[PDB]
Amino acid sequence: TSAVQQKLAALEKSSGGRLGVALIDTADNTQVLYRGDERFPMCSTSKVMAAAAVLKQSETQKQLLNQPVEIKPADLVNYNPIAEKHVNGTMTLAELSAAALQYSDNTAMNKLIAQLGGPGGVTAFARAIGDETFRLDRTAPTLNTAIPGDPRDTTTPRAMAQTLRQLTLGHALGETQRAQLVTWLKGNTTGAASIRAGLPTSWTVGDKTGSGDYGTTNDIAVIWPQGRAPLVLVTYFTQPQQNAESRRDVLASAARIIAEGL
Ligand SMILES: [K+]
Repeated sequence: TSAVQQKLAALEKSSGGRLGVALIDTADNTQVLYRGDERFPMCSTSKVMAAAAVLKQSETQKQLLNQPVEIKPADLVNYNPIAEKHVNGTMTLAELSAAALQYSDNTAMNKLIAQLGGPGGVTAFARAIGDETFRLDRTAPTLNTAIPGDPRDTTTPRAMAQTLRQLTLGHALGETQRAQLVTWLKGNTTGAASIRAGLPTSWTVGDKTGSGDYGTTNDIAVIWPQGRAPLVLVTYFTQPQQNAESRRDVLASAARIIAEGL
C-alpha cells in the first residue's frame, strides 16, 4: 500500500461510497491503482468504446462518418439534447459520435450501438483491441442502472485505463481516427466538475463523464500535464443507496491526490 493509496483510502472512507482509480503515466508506463481490479458500472463512460468502434469502421469506409441516421420520435429516451432537434430528420454518424461524447446524448449512444449491431458489437470491438474485461450488455438508459453486484455494463479501472491509452495515445485506431477521438474528448462539455476540477488549470484534459443510479459518478480522462508526458486517469465512484446524490467532488479529490503524488 503506497502513500497515494492511503490518501485515496482516507478519501473513500469519508465519502461513504466505493472508489476505483487507475492511473497510467506514459512517461515511464507506471501505474497507480486503487481497487483497480474491482468491477464498477461504467455508465456513460462506455460511450468512448462505442464511438471508437465506429471510428474503426470508418477506416475502411471513407464516407461512413457522413452517413445519415434517421431519428424518430420513438428514439428519444431520458436525455437527448442534440437528438431531439433532429426528430423526423437525420444525424450523421459524426454528429452522433460528437453528441454522445461531448454532450452525453443517450439517443446518440443508442444509434452508435445500433450501427455496431447491438451492445455485443461494442464488446466485440473491446476484445479486438485486447480488452478482455469490458462488457456492454444494454442500451441507454438501462446501462446506467448501476446495481451493486450486477456484472452488466461494467469494467475495471485498470482495464479501462489501458484501453483509453491504446485508443487515444496508442495505435488501436488509425492516426486520423485517433486524432478525431482526442479532439472530441477535448471538446467535452460535461467534465469541469470532475477529474478536471482536481488538476492544475494549466493541464489539458479530454474526458468522458458518467452518472447512474446508486449515486454513481464516473470520469475517464487523458491528461496532458504542464511539461510532462500524458497521463490516463480513470475515476469510478458508486454508493450503497439507489437514490444517492452525485459526488463529482470525490472524483476531483481523487484526481488532486493523484496529481500531487506524481
Ligand atoms: K444518480
